[PDB]
Amino acid sequence: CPLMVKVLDAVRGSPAINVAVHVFRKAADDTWEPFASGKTSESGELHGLTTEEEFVEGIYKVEIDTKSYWKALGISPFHEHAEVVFTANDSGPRRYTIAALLSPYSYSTTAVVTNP
Amino acid sequence: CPLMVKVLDAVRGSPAINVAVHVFRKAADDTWEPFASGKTSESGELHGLTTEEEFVEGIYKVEIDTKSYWKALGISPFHEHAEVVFTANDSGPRRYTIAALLSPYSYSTTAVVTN
Amino acid sequence: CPLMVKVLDAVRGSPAINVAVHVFRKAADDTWEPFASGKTSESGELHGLTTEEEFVEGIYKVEIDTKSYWKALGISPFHEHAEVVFTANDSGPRRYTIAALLSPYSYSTTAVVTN
Amino acid sequence: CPLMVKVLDAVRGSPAINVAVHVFRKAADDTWEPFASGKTSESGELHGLTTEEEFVEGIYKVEIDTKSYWKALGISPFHEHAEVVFTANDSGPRRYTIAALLSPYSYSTTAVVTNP
Ligand SMILES: Cc1ccc(C(=O)c2ccc(O)c([N+](=O)[O-])c2)cc1
Ligand SMILES: Cc1ccc(C(=O)c2ccc(O)c([N+](=O)[O-])c2)cc1
Repeated sequence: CPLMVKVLDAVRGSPAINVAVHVFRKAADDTWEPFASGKTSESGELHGLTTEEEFVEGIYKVEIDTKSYWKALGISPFHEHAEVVFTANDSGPRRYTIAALLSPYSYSTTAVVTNP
Repeated sequence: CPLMVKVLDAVRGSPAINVAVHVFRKAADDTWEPFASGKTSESGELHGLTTEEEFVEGIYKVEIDTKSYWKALGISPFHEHAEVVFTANDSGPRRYTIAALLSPYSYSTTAVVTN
Repeated sequence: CPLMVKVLDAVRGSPAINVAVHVFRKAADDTWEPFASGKTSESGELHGLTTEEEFVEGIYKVEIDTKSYWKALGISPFHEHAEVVFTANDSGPRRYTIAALLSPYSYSTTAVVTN
Repeated sequence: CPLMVKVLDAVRGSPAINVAVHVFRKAADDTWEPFASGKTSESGELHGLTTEEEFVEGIYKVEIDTKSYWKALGISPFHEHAEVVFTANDSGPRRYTIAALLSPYSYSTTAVVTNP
């Protein structure tokens, strides 16, 4: 599994469960093509977005639907979503974990990149 | 000044100077229309982006060109840019500060919204 | 003003107002000696803690009383306080801003050190 | 394992390996008594600090030796250490993960608390 997303909730001190995530890849025409999507599990993790064969070099956007997450909890947050945009696999295949820590008016995101 | 952007560097413990910032406003057809832009000052701040008259309710995107910032320092970074997408709402307080704290493989962002 | 402390609230998107802040300086016997204290202003800032004459090189601790802040808002928080421990060094730039961004179960802190 | 520590490096986009961690517990005389210590593994994680029986209610301080970590890499950082101070187990036993994301002039820390 070459792309994993993990989301934490800084208000509750818990995994952020049921967070929708949409991944896009920049196409040759420079538009954002839908690539994969899913939701975080009870551990805050989202596995199985893609395969090593399909996850080719390119520019990818991971959109974490933070507003939908906070609104489903009956909280009015600031951001629409958190967007994480990066070039992947340009030095050969890597494994990427995109992590995010959410509050209603703030978030932080980090990447852990490993070479299998 | 209804919108200010502040950028900080977590590697050097300093303002992030001469960072390009582009602001867009979501149009009726869901595209992003250029709205305002500039470069951060020696204090890491970008003032003067817009006016109260122009900054109507709607969805805005602030794009911070972090990749060029790190490369100018001779550092290889992870992200293409940092993006902050939010709704401006007239019910809340009137002044928006979008702050970003940058590292090569991470960033955080907060909003400080005051009267 | 060689040392300033700024505190922000990530739940409400605001300065963290009336937060108690205590600064200590490490003594020769490794204990923490009271050095300066105050409460953050309506802007989330605490100015005036010390003077250039008094702020000599050494190890300092800034303790931010986050638990009382959250409880006054009716929120149950994780940490007893936030602590920032650092060395003041005359070789580096002269002005230190210690910034903290607070959530109930998390906080971040950065240093912005400038001339 | 009721207390785990995870540390990430925001400059390299990797686990922070070989980070020393010292845990203290406030004693009846209000001093900080040494409680447990260890170092992060190649995954950035530190397991096995304590046991459910020994990890009683109290106020605990987790000291993450960030300066020692950056200096071992030949980097001059700002902070001496990151200190995480919290009351544990006051509503019965819980499992705590203390996470930290490190940069030379900044860090963020979060807690994930679960009820077994
Ligand atoms: C159990 C666990 C806890 C924390 C993390 C983590 O990666 C993490 C910790 C603090 C953070 O501010 C961010 N972030 O996204 O910026 C990520 C990962 C796993
Ligand atoms: C108006 C203003 C807003 C933010 C900051 C700032 O320094 C800041 C911004 C984002 C952060 O995650 C942190 N932090 O403590 O980790 C600090 C400084 C000034």
